[PDB]
Amino acid sequence: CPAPPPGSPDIRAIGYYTDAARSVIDPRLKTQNDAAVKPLNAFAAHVAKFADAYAKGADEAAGRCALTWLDAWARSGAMLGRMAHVNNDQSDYMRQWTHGAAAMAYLRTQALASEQQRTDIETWLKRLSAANLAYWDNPKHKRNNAYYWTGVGIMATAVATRDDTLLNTAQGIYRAGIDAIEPDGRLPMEMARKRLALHYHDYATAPLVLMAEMARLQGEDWYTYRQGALERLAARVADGYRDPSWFNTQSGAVQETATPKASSGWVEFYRLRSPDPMRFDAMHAAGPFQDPRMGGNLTLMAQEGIVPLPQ
Ligand SMILES: O=C(O)[C@H]1O[C@@H](O[C@H]2[C@H](O)[C@H](O)[C@H](O)O[C@@H]2C(=O)O)[C@@H](O)[C@@H](O)[C@@H]1O
Repeated sequence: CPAPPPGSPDIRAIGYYTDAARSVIDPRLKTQNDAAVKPLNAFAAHVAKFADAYAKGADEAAGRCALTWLDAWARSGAMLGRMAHVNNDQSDYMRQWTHGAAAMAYLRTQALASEQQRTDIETWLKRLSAANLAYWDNPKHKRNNAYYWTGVGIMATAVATRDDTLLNTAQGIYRAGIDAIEPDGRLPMEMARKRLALHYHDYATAPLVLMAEMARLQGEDWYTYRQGALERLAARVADGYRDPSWFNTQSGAVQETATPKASSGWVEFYRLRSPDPMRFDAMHAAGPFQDPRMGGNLTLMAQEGIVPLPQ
C-alpha cells in the first residue's frame, strides 16, 4: 500500500468555459485546471482502484489500503478549508466530486475498517456533506447537474453511517432532479448547453441513477418516484448517442461527436431496471465503464453489487 499523498484543506481550481452557456472550452485554462486539481483526481482514482481490487475477492489488503488513504485525508481535514472562486466555482465542484469518490470508496470497503478509522472517516464525510450542502443555500447557484452530483457523496455518506437525516437530505436532491424532468424528457438547464446538451443529459442522469441504486441498500425504491420520468430522460440519452437529431433541434446546436464513457456507466445499473432495456444495448457495448467519482468500475458493480460481500 503506497503512501497516501498530502490531503490539503484548501482547493484552488480553475474554470475553463468562456461562453454564457458554458459550452466553449478554453484549452489553456483546461490544461491548467488539470494541474491544479491533479491531487484530488489522483486520490479519487487510487481509492476507487483499491475498492475495485478488493471487490474481486482474495484481496483484503486492497480494501485496507483504501481505508488507509481515506483515514489520512480525514485526519488532515482534506478539502474542509478554503474554496477559491476564480473564473467560476470549479473548486466547489471539485469538493463535491471528490467527496463522492471518497464516500463511495468508504461505503464499498468499510467492512474492513478499524474502530478509529470509522470515527475519523465518518466524521470527515459528514462534515464534507454539510459543507457541500451549504454551498447550495445560495439560490444564485443554479441547481443543474452539479446539484444532483452533490447528492452522490451525501447519499454514500448516509448509507455508510446509517444516518437517516442525511439519507432524507440525499432523497430531496434525487427528487429535485426527477421533478425537473419535463414531460418530453428534457432537462432545460442541461438542454441550454448547446453542442454539449446530450453530454449533460447523460451527465445529469448518472448521479440520479447511482443514488437510486444506493437507496435500495436502505430498503427504499426511489425508482418508483414519479415513475416514468427517469425512463423518459434515460431513453433520450440512449437515443441521442444513436442519433443526435432530437438534441440538435432541441438545443439549437449540432451535438459534439462523443461516445459514451466514464459516468455514462450508469447504464450498467439502469438497463437492469428499465421497462425497455434493449434501448441501452449500444451504450452498454461501448463499455466497460469506470468512474472513480461513482465508486470505480460500474460495469462490475452493476453485476456484483455496489458493496462486496464481506469475507
Ligand atoms: O471537469 C470535469 O471533470 C467534469 O466537468 C463536468 O462539467 C462541469 C464543468 O467542469 C464546469 O464546471 C461547468 O461549469 O459545469 C459542468 C457541469 O454542468 O457540471 C462534466 O462535463 C464532466 O463530464 C467532466 O468530467
